[PDB]
Amino acid sequence: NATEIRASVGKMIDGIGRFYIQMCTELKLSDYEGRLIQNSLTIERMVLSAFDERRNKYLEEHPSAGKDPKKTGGPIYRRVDGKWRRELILYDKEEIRRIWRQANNGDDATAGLTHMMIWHSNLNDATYQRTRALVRTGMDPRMCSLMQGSTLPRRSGAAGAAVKGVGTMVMELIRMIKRGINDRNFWRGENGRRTRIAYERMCNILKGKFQTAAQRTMVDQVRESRNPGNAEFEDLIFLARSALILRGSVAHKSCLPACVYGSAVASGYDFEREGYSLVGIDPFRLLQNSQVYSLIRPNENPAHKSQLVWMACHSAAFEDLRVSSFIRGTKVVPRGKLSTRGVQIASNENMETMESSTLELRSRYWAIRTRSGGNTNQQRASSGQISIQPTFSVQRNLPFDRPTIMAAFTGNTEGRTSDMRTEIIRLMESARPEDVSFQGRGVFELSDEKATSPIVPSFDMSNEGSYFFG
Amino acid sequence: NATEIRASVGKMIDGIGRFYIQMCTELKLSDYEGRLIQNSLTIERMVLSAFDERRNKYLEEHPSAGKDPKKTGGPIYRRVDGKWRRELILYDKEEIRRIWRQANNGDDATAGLTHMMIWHSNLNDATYQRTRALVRTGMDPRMCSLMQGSTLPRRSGAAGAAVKGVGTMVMELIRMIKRGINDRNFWRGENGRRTRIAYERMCNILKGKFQTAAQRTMVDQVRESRNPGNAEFEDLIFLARSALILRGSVAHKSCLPACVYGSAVASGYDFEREGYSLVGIDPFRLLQNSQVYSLIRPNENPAHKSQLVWMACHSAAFEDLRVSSFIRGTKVVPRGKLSTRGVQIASNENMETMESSTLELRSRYWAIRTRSGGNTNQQRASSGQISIQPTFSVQRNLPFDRPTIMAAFTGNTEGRTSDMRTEIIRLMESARPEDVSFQGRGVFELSDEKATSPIVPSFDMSNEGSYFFG
Amino acid sequence: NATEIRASVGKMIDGIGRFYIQMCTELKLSDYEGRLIQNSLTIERMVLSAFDERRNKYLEEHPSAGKDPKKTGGPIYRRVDGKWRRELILYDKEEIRRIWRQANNGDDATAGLTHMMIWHSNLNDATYQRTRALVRTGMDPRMCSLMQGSTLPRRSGAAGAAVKGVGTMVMELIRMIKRGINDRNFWRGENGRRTRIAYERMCNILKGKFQTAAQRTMVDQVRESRNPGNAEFEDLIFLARSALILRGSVAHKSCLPACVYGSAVASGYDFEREGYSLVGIDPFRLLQNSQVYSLIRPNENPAHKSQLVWMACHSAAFEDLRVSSFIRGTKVVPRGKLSTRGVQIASNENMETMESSTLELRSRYWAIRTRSGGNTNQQRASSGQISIQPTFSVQRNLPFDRPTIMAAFTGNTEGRTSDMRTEIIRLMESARPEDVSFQGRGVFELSDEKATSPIVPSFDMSNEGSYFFG
RNA sequence: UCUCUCUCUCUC
RNA sequence: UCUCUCUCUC
Repeated sequence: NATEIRASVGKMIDGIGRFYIQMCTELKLSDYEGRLIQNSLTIERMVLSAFDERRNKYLEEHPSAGKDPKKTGGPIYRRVDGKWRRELILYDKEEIRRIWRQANNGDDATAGLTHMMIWHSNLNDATYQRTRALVRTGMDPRMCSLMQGSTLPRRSGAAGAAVKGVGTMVMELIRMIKRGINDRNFWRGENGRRTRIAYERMCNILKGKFQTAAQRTMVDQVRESRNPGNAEFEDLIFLARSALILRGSVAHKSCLPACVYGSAVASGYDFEREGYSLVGIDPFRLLQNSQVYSLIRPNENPAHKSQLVWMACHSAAFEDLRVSSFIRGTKVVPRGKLSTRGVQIASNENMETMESSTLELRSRYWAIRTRSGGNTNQQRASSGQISIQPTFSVQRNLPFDRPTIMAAFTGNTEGRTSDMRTEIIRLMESARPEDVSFQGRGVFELSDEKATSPIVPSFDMSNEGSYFFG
Repeated sequence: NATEIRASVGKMIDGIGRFYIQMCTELKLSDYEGRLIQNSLTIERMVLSAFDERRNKYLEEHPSAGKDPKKTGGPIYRRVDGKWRRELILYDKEEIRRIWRQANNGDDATAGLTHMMIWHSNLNDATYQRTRALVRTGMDPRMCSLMQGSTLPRRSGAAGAAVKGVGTMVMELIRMIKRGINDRNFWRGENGRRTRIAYERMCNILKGKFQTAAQRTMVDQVRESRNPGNAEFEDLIFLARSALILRGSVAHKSCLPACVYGSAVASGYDFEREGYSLVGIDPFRLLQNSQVYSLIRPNENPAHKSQLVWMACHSAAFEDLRVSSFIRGTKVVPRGKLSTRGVQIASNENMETMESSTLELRSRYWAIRTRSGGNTNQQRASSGQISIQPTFSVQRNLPFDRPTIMAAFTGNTEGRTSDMRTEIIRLMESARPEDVSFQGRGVFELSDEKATSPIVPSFDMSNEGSYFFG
Repeated sequence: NATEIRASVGKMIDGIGRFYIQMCTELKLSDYEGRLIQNSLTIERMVLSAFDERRNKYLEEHPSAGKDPKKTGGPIYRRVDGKWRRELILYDKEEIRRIWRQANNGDDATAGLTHMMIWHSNLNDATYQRTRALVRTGMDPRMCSLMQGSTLPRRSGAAGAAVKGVGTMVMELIRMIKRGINDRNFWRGENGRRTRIAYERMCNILKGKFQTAAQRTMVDQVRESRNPGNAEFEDLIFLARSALILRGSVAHKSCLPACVYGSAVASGYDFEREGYSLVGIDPFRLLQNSQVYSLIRPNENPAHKSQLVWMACHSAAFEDLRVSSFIRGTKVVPRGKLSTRGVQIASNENMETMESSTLELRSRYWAIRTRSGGNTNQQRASSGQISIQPTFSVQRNLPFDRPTIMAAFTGNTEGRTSDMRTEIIRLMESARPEDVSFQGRGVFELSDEKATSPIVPSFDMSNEGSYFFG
């Protein structure tokens, strides 16, 4: 059933919106100041710093960074008669802990935490990607496309684990491998056992993320190494560059600004009654009647800022620019010529130059965002019946495909990673930049609610550039 | 997290400083005597000898060099009413081993030991470059800029592996290749196993140090030779010659003399609380308020000696003279016209001519020392995405940059080294000596603590000479 | 490390000394008979006839030369109450081989074979220059200074190949290419395959011994010729004419008379304990208290013979007469006015004519025979830093000397040998006969052991002639 | 080398 | 070939 999930997510976002309402009440902010992204951003880093129970425990025993008992940051932006001023107001964690506890009807609301931290990961991926760490581990900077959910720490649950990219897991596992290579950390002690456990948890997350059997089997065999040394490093680099084309089925969770939920809840649009969804039309129509104000530099233009905000909201920074333009209806400028900077404001920037203005989030069309892969993999390896089920009692042979059943069970088990790298190479050669994917699905219009009739897009606009970076 | 590494480095430097305080207590030296470079050098080389297990174990089975059961060296210099005296005082290994034992709260302090070996590597690289071994191996002494950490023994760990450079690894590999050519050391004995293990580990370190893909793949094809003969000899020479321009980001650890650390520790500046960094402003901020004395010959210029010792402390002997002078604030004299000699003093030179004086270490500016390479390599090979991820479920093509996809995989595996020499010489031809590097970075002022605003240098002083040697 | 090398050196020279002692044992010779250079010469020639496995294997299948089953030569001289007698005593190979086996504790002592062959090469080069070979090859007899180690056979190892001079290598290359011109030996048979491996190895030695890179390139381009004809003949000729001034650092190994080692070992001076070297003070310190007797014709000058024996022992046949006179302390007579003959005695000369007399070997000073070249080549082509190592991350250009790095790679590969001949000619024009050498090295006094202080010689005796030949 | 291998972010 | 052309080095 899907009604229960819809009711749960509706209750969750209703609690989130009511917490936004109460923060607006408590902060004594104006109507316009309650529609600013910066305030929600700072408040949500406060949120994560209050539920980072692991870091709370680590910092209680580590009283450093000067005045840091329980309070961090808090750069609240306020308006005086047109001009803007930032105040470093410090809030302790504990009162906000109870205000959450009262905001979710006595519950902890950790799922909402996962969605906000994922949405921060989405905005981080949209704004800046780290080739710095990517080459710190030595991996080439060609794979910036697989840094989805990179900023997400381990503390998130399964829902958070679903949206993290393959490359994020590759980076996280290489960090552990390099740490275990630097020092003899895999001893029979509890630390070794726990890092072992986290390792297989991250690995079965990985093998769940993939779709084709060959990469799942080679991930299975990578596990067989009890002592991760140097060979596994290139083994999993080969895994990553294979996932470049044999991409993993990674979800795209549609989270929206802290305010958008608050404005919707304040108007009385209860999500429990009519139901809510995270993949369907819902986050699209809530943005159809949402007003958002933002802060812009004297050199920054708002036109690219609105598009970057739409990137951050819908996590489409790693998608084709042409498709995003089609749903937008306007051309989406790649990051090469974006005359803008990061959304977050540096702590040293002056305030006389800063100017606030609206953001455009209206889109002409809407589309479903499933956690599936391109149809090209199914074209390379088709599907269908593998055996037959006897129905009538008639003397006959029972057909069964031996060369497929034996290959599924791998009667002669693979010896190392290179033998499967051979099929990786032949699949890559079979792959083409022409194979059309997502057959049977299309882009839909706003006026339709039940997914009745789509329109098939068709682009012949040469080589405008389907690459957000470079 | 960076707090844990900061605490660890602060702890081990505090241990080193309080060991130096213990040495100053036990040696019964005056206040000026503990501000001498020479006595710190003597005690520090003594520590190197005491903690070097391999040479020791080679020595108790080899009772040679006359008086050598367990005591070596020890030329302690003492000021006698203005004059100086040198005494050859001999110390046991176990006593000072245990003095370290409580000098670090029961730990081995391997990281501190690596710090001392690295600081020795910097002093040797600043004073004398080993053209002699280069010509011995037939290797051109034009490339002394590849001799980072040549005096380092192989006992240094991963932290020590970070600092030892590409050309030094070429030299040590050439040594082992010459040894294996002289005699058949490649048999199936345990010696052959340890040789191949060391050889593959050192090749892994090499492939870690390089940046461009072509050199990495050529090195990966280097160790395919199970029986290294003569071809890999010129292969490695050409590796060094190509790494001349495509340099590897090895390391430039800013190690400081034990006297400076001891003076800071004695004053009560505990490093654990406020933190320590070896790469940022921190190793710099101790030096503008540091007093250092040293002995000088009646012909040596103290002004040159201060510049040379600041070079050795900051390991800037292979850095360009223009920027080194800009950061220092005064012109730096190249090795050609230095009216000074090595900071180490000969054991046979007379006692009368030595004169002590203060060493100038204060510098006008500061800069961060990143372990990276010039931007010119990224100019030759640009940056950007290679793959895309489907965010919306739309029936569309998945753009893949196929010709670079083969390039990463090398579908047609390289036949030999020569095909790689071809395009690497092509890249060398594409290189220009006017390529500005390190974009987006600059030199900051001492009043800056958080790296808020740098100033970009601009050198138009003709051809003063960006070559410390020659 | 050098301790193991000195220990091994002491080991095999101690074995050789004990072998000579036991020769004195079962030869039933007197004390004076054990101090005769020619007895050592004859015994050691019988030894080489015993240890020439290739020559033996060529010999048993060819039973010629009358009484030659296993016994060759053996002209032993004995004193009969003042007079002299010569007897042709024949010994087998196997018992001598077994005595060597028992003399080096069951080892083959191939290093001793190499050293004895090197001593023979120095003796023959000092005595007679085979200008007949030069005229047969057509190479002019003014190049006899490049005849170092001509008598050496191919069977010598890497140490034996080290002393072999450039001219001798050119000679066997001319011989082999002439043989390849006479008949079609370059066919696909195994003989041609061993031919090409030998030719390539000799070319590797050729590129090894020189110092300047342009000749490396020229000799490498000589080697690529799959069919060496008359052009490569001329190429090697020009290589010799270039190597006259661009001398290769071949070797100057100082091997000495077996009688001297036997006398030293018999006295109880163990070389393994105190260490021994073939380049340092050791060969100098043993000869100051060594007595050697030799046979002299009724016309031969004993004063000339002592000097010739000392020069042959120290391998100064191609050195400077003036420097030899300085190191010896007395004037060295050139070959033009030597009133002596070859050390070895002809088999037909009568026994009544020659008389025994002492040989003077003591020298006033001692020096070091380094395996390097004159400083003039480094004056023509200097040394220094060519590339810059970025230490501090600063927005700057990273200089690299393009006109030198490109010249190192030779981006436009050399067309033929003539283009390199052109730069050889211009370097010859830049060459001068007044280029001083030993800038920092000098001749030392005997009383010093640890290489403390030199005296720089100054020769102003006009034009006595620094030419041992002519 | 998590005190910055490039597109810049106080955010660990 | 560790006792060392090269700018010093126990």
